[PDB]
Amino acid sequence: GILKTLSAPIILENSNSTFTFLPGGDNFEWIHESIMINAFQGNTLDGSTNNLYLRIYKDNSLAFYPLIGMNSKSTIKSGTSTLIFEGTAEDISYTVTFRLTPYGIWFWDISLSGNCNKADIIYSQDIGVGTKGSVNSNELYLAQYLGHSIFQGDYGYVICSRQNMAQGDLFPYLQQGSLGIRSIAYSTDGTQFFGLSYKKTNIPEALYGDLPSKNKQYELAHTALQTEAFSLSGTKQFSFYGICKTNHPEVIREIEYIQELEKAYAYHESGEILPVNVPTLQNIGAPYASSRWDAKQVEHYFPKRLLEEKEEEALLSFFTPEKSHVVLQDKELTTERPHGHILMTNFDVTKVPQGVVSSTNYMYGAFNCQFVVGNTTYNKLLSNHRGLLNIQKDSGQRIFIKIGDCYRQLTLPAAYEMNVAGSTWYYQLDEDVLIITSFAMYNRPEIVLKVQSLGHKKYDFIVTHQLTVGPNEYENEIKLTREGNILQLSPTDPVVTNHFYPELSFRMRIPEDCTLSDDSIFFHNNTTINPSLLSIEILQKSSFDIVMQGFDTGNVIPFLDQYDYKEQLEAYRIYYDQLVCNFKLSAPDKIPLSAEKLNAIIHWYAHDALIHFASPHGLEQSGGAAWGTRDVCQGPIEFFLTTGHFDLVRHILITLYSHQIEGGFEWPQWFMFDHYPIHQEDCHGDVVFWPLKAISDYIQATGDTSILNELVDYRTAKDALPTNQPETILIHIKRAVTTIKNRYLSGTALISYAGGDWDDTLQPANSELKENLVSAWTQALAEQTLELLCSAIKGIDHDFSKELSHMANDIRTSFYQYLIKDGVIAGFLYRESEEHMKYMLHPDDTESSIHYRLLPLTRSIIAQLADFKLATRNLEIIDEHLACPDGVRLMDHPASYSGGISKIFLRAEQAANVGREISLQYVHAHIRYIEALATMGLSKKAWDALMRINPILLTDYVPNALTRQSNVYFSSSEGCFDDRYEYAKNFDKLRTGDINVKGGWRLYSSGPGIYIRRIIADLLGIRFGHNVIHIDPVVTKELDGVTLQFTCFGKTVFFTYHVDDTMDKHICVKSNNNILPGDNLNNIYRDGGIQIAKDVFLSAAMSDNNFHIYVKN
Ligand SMILES: [Ca+2]
Repeated sequence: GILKTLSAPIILENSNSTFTFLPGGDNFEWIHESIMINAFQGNTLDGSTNNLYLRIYKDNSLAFYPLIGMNSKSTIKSGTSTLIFEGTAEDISYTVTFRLTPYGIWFWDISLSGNCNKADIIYSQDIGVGTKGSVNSNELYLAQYLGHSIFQGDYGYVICSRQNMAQGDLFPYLQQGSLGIRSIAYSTDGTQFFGLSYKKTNIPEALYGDLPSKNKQYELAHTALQTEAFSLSGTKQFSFYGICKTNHPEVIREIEYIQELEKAYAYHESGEILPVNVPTLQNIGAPYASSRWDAKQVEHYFPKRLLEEKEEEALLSFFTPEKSHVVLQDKELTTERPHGHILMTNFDVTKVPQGVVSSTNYMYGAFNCQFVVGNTTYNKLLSNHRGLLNIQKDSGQRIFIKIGDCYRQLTLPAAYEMNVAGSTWYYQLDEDVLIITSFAMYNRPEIVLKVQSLGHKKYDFIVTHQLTVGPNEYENEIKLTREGNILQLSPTDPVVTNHFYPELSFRMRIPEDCTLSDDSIFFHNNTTINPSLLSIEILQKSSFDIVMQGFDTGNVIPFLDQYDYKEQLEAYRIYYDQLVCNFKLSAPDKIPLSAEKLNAIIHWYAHDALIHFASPHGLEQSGGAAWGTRDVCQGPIEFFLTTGHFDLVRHILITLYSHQIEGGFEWPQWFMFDHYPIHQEDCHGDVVFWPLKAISDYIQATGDTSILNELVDYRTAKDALPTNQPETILIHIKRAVTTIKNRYLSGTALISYAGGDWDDTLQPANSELKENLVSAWTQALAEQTLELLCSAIKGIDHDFSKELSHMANDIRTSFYQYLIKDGVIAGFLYRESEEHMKYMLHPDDTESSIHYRLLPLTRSIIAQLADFKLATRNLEIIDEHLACPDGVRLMDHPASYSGGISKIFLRAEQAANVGREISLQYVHAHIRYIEALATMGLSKKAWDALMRINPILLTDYVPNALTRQSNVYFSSSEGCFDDRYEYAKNFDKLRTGDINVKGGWRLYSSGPGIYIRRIIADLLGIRFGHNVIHIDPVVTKELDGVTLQFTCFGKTVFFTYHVDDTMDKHICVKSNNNILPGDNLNNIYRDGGIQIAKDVFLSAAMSDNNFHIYVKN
């Protein structure tokens, strides 16, 4: 069987514009030249995100009615460039006329007829303003670069928007406004129009009041306009309009195109405008959200609760002894970003895995999005989650339940419980609880949905599935066959998947008594519209399940007879315990809260890190799939080195070196690590150092110099294919080091900035910046890396090792010679020649508002490159200029913003949204601050810094932080500033905590893996070396008497901390009162810890496994 693909049946065309609509008149794709104007495509059940609303005001009520789309119940006629909606709302007759002109200009002409005392209209339009590929790839990211300017025109507010991130080399533009009626209020973001409360009510919050008339630059670009209120006694007519320009290189300064708009407004189509049939939903009600639970209910279902978060006495979230995190309904209605989770199948932790199965889900009834096997972009069964507020609620697997006469879609539950193995939703119904579970199977490529009525009451259900079978919905036909209760789905020939994973298929085991259809069952006349919405109707059951299987290589296995969550939960618990070497902090008295938070979060961060590594995608950042070259070298390698997964790291490193690029001999920015030959051959200037640093760290930890002799291929730049001309890794390293020599600025060993550094928003805006900038951070990283490489290679290739020592010395010399003035390391040097040099991000740059950069200050400490006196100064600088209650910031003032055009840095000057790196508290960099503090032995600061970015009970620790999902990593902390100008003007509020801050994108980051390393390796001080253990704690008095359980060289040991500032020596380690012999570690800033031989350590542990660590902090 072949499932057809959805094509929008209403197609309007004019000149260079094609605007398509679904049969109810919902926007599908609005394209002008090569720019997509809407942000979200409509779907056949929800409609689209845009609308026009008529509101009617009475003495005892306010009412609101959509005039367009499938929910208006409007009749429709179309022409070649015109669409006419007709209907009535209460006693008012309306017609809406959509006109697409030849001028990249459209109109919504509204005519109202009847009698009423007071009414208004609200125009509502979600906007993308990018290429189709950019919009579909990440609407959130696109919106961050869409800068809005607000003006007063002839008819009140007009909204002009410029896309600041280049789209096919163009900077596209929109203008929206009203004609013939005043727009007296406006808004620009979805969170302002729909509100968080939508996630429960399904009603846009703005419809009960007046728009705020503020421009919020966030991630849901969404234009709304509210008309003046009016009376009707007869017929009244007015319009909204839009203008799209594909290229607007200047910044916006005023309302433009006034003459074109006037001409366009006179345009009408000559053709006949004829009726079309509108399929209508039948017995489908509004969505169903659970009622909230009270205290007794919560206590009954969750009698054992830890780390409880309460606001105004309402419980918002908590953790359980079974290592779950539970979120109550009220918390979702306060968090701007939706609570969610990623499930992933276990794999063999000695090798880089392939074919890992993953699924995503969210609290508001998205039970299974983006089901994948291996590649998270291409090897996909179910569509990706999009947006934030679940206005479009079709993606993946969704559930309708019949309540009264109507099927109603499940949305927001009373509670949502997450475990590394699965998610559970609790919906309170009238005298029953429906429990929905979505969970991963252990040792099998499967995700399981289970539905169960707690009272064993029967219901009717429809479970919908937005299939892709390939990278995207609505792109290609799908093969579907059935044998009994088993469905098999596989891609048709044109799909890219089909080419590199020709045996890829999925299977679903469905319930015995169900019926299968597409969306036809939702409609009064049974018309199929979307043929790839796979709908399963299940009648009168009190429970059922759906089991999903993924096979990238065709290794089809039978279904089990029984699918039990509890057994998977126990097996995943053990798997994660082993991953973190049975980490557990304990004390005889009450454990300190910081230890309690670590015990609660560590497996969550291990799960996040494991996803980042093996199935790369996030909640917001659903498009990943590849390894970032610098990223795999950080989060995953640091996590695995910390925990002793050395075989895994070796394989990672071999894989990584095989992706080095022939001819250039640097690495791509990112690459697929599976059979898809896809990479980004253009890279930042820091990227080349990471694989060099990582191999060195591995060699130092393990002694495994054999890796250097492995024969490994390269990849071609344009094609990403193997060259089949392998060389030893040692020679890979030599070629990479040659590229580094070639970066020297003439007469120096200063490394040119080239494509940029760690901060992806700081790409140079022109070629001269590319050649003549030097990043002090890059310079420092280069010194660190070449020294590590020197040591790693010393016993293998004497000469190469000597040359690395000299290069490192030269680089170190240039760092001290050029990049430091008045004791302050400059962020950058701009050098045309010895005669023409200037600092940036240094106090000497008196023309700039930016005088200090974090990165060089931490990197120079971590590398032990900064001498003691300089390092001390770096810390004073951080404290005075960079330290905030929500963490340390990246620079002491924001980057330039002047309407979206770049002068020095690219994305930093283009982002209209205060978020991500632009927030200046990008949590990954704060984690490196912690690594620097640990290097200096500064325990009080280091532990305080660890807690400032720990999501558990964050709002109690950082009083100006807004609450966020407590069991997942957050990537950034951003002040609640509506735009870049207010951010620059009141930046100092961040220092003092006089503005609230909120969390950024979730889960997918190097952050979790590196945080884990800070905890274990740098603070608790347990590190592994070649046949040695290093014990080097940086702990506060609070850890006195606390014990760590940790598995070392396969043996579980217990490390008890005694913190004694009066001791003679810096550290002493005892077991059964015997002092362990060892040698002192090297550290230029403080007394180092101790290195103990593996055999001595293990021999001691066999006798008595409780090691006592006496340390003077
Ligand atoms: Ca104590």
